[PDB]
Amino acid sequence: SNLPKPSPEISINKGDEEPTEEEIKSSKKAMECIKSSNIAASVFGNESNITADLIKTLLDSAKTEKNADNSRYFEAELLFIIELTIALFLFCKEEKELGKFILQKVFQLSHTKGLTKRTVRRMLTYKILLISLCADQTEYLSKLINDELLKKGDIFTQKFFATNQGKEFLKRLFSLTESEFYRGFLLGNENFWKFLRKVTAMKEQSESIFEYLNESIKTDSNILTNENFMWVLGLLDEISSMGAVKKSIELSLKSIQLTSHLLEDNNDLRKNEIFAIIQALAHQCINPCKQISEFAVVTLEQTLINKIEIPTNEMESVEELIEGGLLPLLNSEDQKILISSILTIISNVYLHYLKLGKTSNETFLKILSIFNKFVEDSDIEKKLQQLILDKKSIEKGN
Repeated sequence: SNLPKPSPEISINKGDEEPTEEEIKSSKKAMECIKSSNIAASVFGNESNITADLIKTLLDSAKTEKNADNSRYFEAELLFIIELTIALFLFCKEEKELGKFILQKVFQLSHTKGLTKRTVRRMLTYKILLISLCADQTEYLSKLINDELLKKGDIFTQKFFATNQGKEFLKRLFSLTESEFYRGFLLGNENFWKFLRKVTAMKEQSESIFEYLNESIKTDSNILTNENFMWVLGLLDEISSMGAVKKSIELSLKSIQLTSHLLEDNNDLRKNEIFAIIQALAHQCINPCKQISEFAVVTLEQTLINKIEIPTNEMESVEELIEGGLLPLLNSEDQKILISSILTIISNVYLHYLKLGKTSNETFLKILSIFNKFVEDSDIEKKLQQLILDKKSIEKGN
């Protein structure tokens, strides 16, 4: 939007002693004659006057100390210098020397005392623009993301990110990941994903958040990395965590599908990390709404049938795969009724690998124990025996 105009110390619409006799006439003459000067196109119009000396003199001359007289128009002045210098730095591309100086000076300007919320909000987008333009200046990005963005909470709230101002943040900083010289540090950083999961809880920004992730994972697997992985999974879990009212039901299904799809890629499992996504998908079955839980069990059935291979460097067999993650769901009024949900998936999924028949002779009989015989319940006593009665029929399969 337009900048904050520097207001005067008094305003009169149309006793107070305003200028009367010859002063309005003088101001009219000054306005009429200075408008014809073409001050806008005087120095900044053509491209021949744009040089680093002008930018240095613009920035060094900016007032950075408060007094009684100059507090009338401090903020409009500072935003005026930054608004100019961002434009004339866009005009002249030189990353070796000039970018360091302009970025250092504006960062020194930002930390000055006694700035309101609006001026800081307007100031920050210019920092984003400079980091987009600059290269090999990761330290100032670290200072911005660690101290100014994360810790500062009162200034940056839900309502600020809700506006069209916030969308500029959510587009520019996210497209910063596509830059070919800041990518590695950006994935390597811890605080970035902390800030991402903090802002992900906002109701409005969730859809756009997914519009990044579904793009970034689909075009290439560049975002994925072993040190990067865990937080990203947690972020997707938060996308699954929403939904009680109706658009979240329309939204999080795509996140569920993305989590299911993320398994089948190049084999990037470190030692035991696939169990994280299996645990996540199992946790989806705890959600209260009918549709999300039904789709969770359905996609669980659809991915474990097809989207993992048994023999490789890491997975010795299927027993560890079904023993690792799912029972942590049952490890912990809610607990008694919660356990009666997902017991069918083991009996359904074992059949196809039994047709493959990779398991040993006691492996079935101890997988039966791992499938559990807790009894002492009206539901479970009828459920378990009738469910495991299917094992006798499949003997003719092999």
